Amino acid sequence: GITFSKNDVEIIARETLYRGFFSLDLYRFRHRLFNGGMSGEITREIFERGHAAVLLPFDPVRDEVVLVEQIRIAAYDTSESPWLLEMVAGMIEAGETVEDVARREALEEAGLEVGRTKPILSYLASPGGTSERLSILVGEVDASTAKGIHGLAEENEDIRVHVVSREQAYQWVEEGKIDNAASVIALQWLQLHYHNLRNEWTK
Amino acid sequence: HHHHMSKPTQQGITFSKNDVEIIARETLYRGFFSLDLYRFRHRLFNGGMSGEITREIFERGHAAVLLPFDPVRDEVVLVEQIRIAAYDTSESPWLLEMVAGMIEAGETVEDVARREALEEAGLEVGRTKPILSYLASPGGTSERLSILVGEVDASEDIRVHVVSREQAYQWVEEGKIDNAASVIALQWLQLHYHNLRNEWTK
Ligand code: NA
Ligand code: NA
Repeated sequence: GITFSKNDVEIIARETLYRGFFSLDLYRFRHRLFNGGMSGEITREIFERGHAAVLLPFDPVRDEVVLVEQIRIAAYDTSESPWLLEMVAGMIEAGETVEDVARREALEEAGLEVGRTKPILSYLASPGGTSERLSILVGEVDASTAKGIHGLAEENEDIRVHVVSREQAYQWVEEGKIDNAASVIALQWLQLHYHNLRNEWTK
Repeated sequence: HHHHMSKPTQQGITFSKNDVEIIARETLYRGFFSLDLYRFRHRLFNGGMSGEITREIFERGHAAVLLPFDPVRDEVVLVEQIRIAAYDTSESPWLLEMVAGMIEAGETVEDVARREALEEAGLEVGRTKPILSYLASPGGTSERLSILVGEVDASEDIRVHVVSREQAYQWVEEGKIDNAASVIALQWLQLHYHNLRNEWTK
């Protein structure tokens, strides 16, 4: 596997390029080379938006998944529609745990009370240009309690809940109808683990 | 009829591009990549339209990604290099990744994927098949990455690794491979490798 550590990097500076809702910084740095010595000075524009907790709501009794739908305008230029089917998710504030945030966002974004959880994976969304990390859990839910329109009018959020079979959700990944990283990763994980997960949660 | 709506089995998204009006896009920053402000209004689930909304969107183009798989040997090729943006949330910013590159003006996913396999990993690719195409993080960036699996014989400052498929997937499970493109590609491979090995060794 890997070889080097943070001691093998010199971050010379992080220079603010843009500050608004999100931020962009120019990282200026040097790093050790595989064949020895230090690199020249490298610069990269890095999009900074904090980090997220993500929850796949799975009903192991019914073999159903709860998805949320809302507009993500950034999807527009490359997608059939900017309304996407997604996992519940939210930012992790200072000092918070993934599990606390995941449970809260499930309740706030989709009205869901989560029972047990298990970790899926924690991933870097696109580390060539953004620092964002997202940590995914699967959360036990009763999919008869998933309903209604959600979102804070204070943040111009408008969210619909969809309850589908696991099989349908995964088929939608295969077909490209679900095609955002968090949901693809979560639903592929679920396809690899659902048998044992249902056993664990219906014992 | 609106009072006898009877499409029970129909599931999926609710609205189309005709249900949103993009009023303007204003560039907030443009260096190499850019940040645009999209100003728009959109239909609401309970009826009507929102007022004008603005969102900041990180614009960095789109990528082609290639999972290099040797179906004869059941091996995967990984490329290792520093990704400084990983620094704040990772023990090391050197990541194990799939080959990938930007799709430039007028280019196709397959051409870019094959080119990057040669330039980034020194690999000549045989057959390719699509894996999946995904939005990296659509709440803040437009970036789409389109993954192919490419048939290889496994025999920037980059180190090329050749590992068993089993080892690569174990590294996903353990968190040693933890970037979206590689996680998605290797999960896909775990779900499809029996069929892919049969298809490519026939
Ligand atoms: Na949320
Ligand atoms: Na590349």
